[PDB]
Amino acid sequence: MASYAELFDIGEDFAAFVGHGLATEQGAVARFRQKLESNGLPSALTERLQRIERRYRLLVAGEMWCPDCQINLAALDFAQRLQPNIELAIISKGRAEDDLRQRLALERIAIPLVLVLDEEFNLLGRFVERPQAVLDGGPQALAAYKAGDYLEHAIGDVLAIIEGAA
Ligand SMILES: [Mg+2]
Repeated sequence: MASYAELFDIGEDFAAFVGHGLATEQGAVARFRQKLESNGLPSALTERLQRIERRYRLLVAGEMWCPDCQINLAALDFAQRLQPNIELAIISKGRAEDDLRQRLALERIAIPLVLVLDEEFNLLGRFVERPQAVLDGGPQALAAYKAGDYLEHAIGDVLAIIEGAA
């Protein structure tokens, strides 16, 4: 069983992950990123992000062909660019199936799977596939989600995990 430190160490950074995508997938990521960058974050979110003083690691299982990865990882990368204390490293879906599924008591790996770790690699919580507001909204919210209307929420969900951990 690889440690979280070992898995984080072999994960790719976001730029390298995007760089292995098909051009169409790279374009999708660029545009979700531009949407978040032009629309900006709500001031309360910017505040929450500014309060992160300790280092946190996001161990992510994801793939560039997955729309849910394109969307939510564009958002989480934006957060790491605004707050260097947060760092993402990305491993494959297959690797999460081989080395995380049983450890996490998951039936299958739905991507992106985002494990929020502290500086000691303690597991603080998880973001799984889509933000809570999208899960809550159901089928009728998918359209707005697939269009990027819940990018800030991916960031908010991860921040709540960090904030909830005292
Ligand atoms: Mg690099």
